[PDB]
Amino acid sequence: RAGILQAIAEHDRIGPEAFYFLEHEGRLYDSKAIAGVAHMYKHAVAWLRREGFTIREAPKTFHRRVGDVRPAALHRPVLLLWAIGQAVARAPRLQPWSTTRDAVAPLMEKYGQVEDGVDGVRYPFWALVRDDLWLREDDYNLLRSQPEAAASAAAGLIARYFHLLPAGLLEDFGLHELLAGRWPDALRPLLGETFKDRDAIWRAYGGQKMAGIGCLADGILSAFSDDKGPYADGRIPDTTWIAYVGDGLSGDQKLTDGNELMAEHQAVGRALRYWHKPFQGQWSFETWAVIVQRRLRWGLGEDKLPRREFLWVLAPVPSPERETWPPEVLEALEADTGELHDDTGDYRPSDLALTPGAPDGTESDDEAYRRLAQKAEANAERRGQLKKPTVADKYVRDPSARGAVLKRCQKRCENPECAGHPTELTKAGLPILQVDHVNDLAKGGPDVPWNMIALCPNCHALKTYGANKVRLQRLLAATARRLHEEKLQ
Amino acid sequence: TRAGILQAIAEHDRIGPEAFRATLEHEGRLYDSKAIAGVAHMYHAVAWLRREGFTIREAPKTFHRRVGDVRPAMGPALHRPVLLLWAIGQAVARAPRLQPWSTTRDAVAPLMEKYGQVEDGVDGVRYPFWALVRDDLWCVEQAEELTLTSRGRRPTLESLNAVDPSAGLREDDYNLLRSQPEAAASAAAGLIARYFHLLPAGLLEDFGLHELLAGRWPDALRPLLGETFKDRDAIWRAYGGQKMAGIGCLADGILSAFSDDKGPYADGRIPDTTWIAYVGDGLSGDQKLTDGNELMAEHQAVGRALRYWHKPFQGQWSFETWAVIVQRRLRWGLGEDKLPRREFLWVLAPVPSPERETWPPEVLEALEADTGELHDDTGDYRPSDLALTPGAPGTESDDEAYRRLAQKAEANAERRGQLKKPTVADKYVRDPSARGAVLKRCQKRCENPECAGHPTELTKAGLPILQVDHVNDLAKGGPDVPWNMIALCPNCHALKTYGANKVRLQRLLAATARRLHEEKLQ
Ligand SMILES: [Zn+2]
Ligand SMILES: [Zn+2]
Repeated sequence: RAGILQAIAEHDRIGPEAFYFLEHEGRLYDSKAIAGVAHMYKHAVAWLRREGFTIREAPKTFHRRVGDVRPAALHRPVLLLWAIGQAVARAPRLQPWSTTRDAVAPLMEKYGQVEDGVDGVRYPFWALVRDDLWLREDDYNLLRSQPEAAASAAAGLIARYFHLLPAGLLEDFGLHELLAGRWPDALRPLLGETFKDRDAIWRAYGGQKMAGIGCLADGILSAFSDDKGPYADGRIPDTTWIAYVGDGLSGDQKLTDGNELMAEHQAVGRALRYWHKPFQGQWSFETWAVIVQRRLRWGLGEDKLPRREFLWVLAPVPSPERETWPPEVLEALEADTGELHDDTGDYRPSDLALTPGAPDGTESDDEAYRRLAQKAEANAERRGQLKKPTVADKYVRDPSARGAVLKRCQKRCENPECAGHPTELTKAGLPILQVDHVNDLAKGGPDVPWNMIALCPNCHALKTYGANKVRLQRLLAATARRLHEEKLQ
Repeated sequence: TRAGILQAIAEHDRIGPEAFRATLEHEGRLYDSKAIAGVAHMYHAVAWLRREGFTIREAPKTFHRRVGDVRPAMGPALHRPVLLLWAIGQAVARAPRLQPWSTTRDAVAPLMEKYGQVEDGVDGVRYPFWALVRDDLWCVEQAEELTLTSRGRRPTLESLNAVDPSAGLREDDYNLLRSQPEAAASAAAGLIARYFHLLPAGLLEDFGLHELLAGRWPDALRPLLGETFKDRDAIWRAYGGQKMAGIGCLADGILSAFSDDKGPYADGRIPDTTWIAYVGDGLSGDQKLTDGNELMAEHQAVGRALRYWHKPFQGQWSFETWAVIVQRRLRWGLGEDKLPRREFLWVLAPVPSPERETWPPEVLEALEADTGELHDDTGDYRPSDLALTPGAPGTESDDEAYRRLAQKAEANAERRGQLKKPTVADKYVRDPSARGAVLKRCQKRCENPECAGHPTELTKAGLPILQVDHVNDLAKGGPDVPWNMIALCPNCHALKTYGANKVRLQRLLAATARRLHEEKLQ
């Protein structure tokens, strides 16, 4: 297929009209089109590179380039934001150094927290040229023609750098009449946009397919949750908050890549996009959310081996704007402290259900247990003396107590009136049971084994919406305490 | 007194409200009624001013609300919003608040012809030029001089061209728009949402709203997706409307449907999909296309979206999605008087925004196929047959006149099977008649012959702790008929869906479903 040299020669002889780019002898040629004409002489790019040709990328969209403006740093975005405000107000494209300086230098002092604003303008006045933003022709015309793009770009810059939006930002800059009601309204995707593949998302907004946690073309963080099986979404029960597992595939996860970015977002209290694919369903950007707590937990990697993993507790919010965030969220930060809450202690990989064992090492009896129940009590007492308890403190479930109930019940219903239940396991190899509190956490009940009970689907239904739910609750409360106390002597 | 009062009003204008406080609706400007009466005299009182022919007012509802009250009474009620939209465009571009009829006429009349689908645009402007006054949005200066139509609500063309009266927006409204662009963008978006939802190229300019709304028009609309409220009252405080299930319209005049989950084992969402099955309006007897249902039908015809509120069980309300009416059906259900009744089933498809460009192809295809006509499923089944009607039964029917139900299920199933382009509604909405049949067959018991055991206790709502479920999933082409369905307890259902021996069980259930079905035919 090197005969494409003949196709290139005809592109030269007749012109672009008649004939991702392909570079040959200092000239650019449409990759797909050259491949097609060569055929007569979607895996095209590979074919051309397999022949000895260097393939170059198309010029990055204005949205992408303004999105690439990231810290290694408020200088660049301040200038950019001024430039957008200028273009929207029909100011001239090119302006002299002299006016830009003493027009932006006050902004640079007040919003870019730099001392010498005059000097502050010098850096981005030059550095922004090698960011392919310094405005350009096509960019200036884009902003003058399509105000959505101006509003989007400014919203992107405002989201990442000035998420707290201090009063007098929109004017002082040129942007008050443009951003108006709400600044992040111009951001895309819209809440509820649906995509089949992860690739489809990528095509539309960029970033990469790799990783749960990553930034889209706009430079705003995005976290992706894929439901593995049915009866298992990220949502922590009795609430609308998410328990999002962290970034590292296969071994003990670290504050690198996605987890790192999450931590950077946690510290400053910046929101992020939360994507979600229900089981047998499509992806969708379903909510903005804010890091409210981070913890460490035992889980399994892709190598099926136990591992330390991060648990990012996310709180959904209507938009990035902090004024729009409900008070439960705003209370959960500041209470956060931004520090890792660790797992081990009360919590051995089994302990909990996803690691089968005999137990082959007879070190621990199944009736320890007692170790789990103790940790559950300790943790419970410590939560019980929280003056202002966040919804996370209240509803996130202690692994140790769940573990204890599992060790106690041994794949059976603990309801002594059980009509009967199957001993078949699930596809994933767990019993068809659920551990549930007799006295709901929502109504003050404690997160401890003697307040919990293992139930088959049928008995669980009885407990939850059965006609005699109340009497059953009494019975279950009794038998839970009983079963608990039987394992202490 | 009347001309005395006019002279008093004229001096209030000359000097200003501050200097009047230093020393009643007329202009489109409000005047302190006691104070105006007093200056009229010596240079209640209320009775005197109303005696002389002046409209005496309370503090008008918010501009948002009043523009939202602009509602219709192939159908021509685009006059008022066309004028209003022009006026907002004018105010944003710093034009004068009051403008002569002459200019407004031949500035708006082309807009009226192009966007208001009226023939004579020049004549089209007359109606809202006057009618908008009594909507508390407009004012016309020397009104008394005009001669009205025989009918009431149009000044005649001759009288308008003669006097050339300076008319416009109200005072405070004009200042609101001139000061706060969010309010302009909101009002315009409202009008564009209800009229012109299919936003044609390019009305934003022509109207002088391009710079304000070009990016996306509905961005200025509130509430935002995901706003959460405790009560229905909390919603009402923030956005108006009434505490009616709805449709109800909020203050902005945009339709809003509210779904409140009754117990824990249901939401509106039709299974296997994200589309909603929303029960109509009208609390108690056979529902009619009146109130909310009427509005839903108007929205269905033109393919206009609407706000869908939802409160999960033991949870809070939230505006969770925009949605579009994709199909409407008639079904048997129970009213608030606990009695069987004919009710509407509005099949909603969620969408990201009101803009049609943003809607996915499944939605577009389903709308394309709709026909907008009522599908009456009420003939296929009886209120007996629904699980919420407790009964002996008969003597109309033995319980093995289940045969009746199964027959209707077949007939419907065959008719769906021959659909060339089947919408996701056609495929996934579940036939009551077949469900009913399974319920009459199983009689409050698990049909899985290997059932480990299940309780005979009922739910709080008085239904057995079971579920009817297809052995061959509809999603995988299985038919919506009783011999393809099976009644399972929670345990057996879990076994079916994610048990380790799911596959073998499916074969067993398929077999026993056919068997049980065929036992009732002989
Ligand atoms: Zn049980
Ligand atoms: Zn069963």
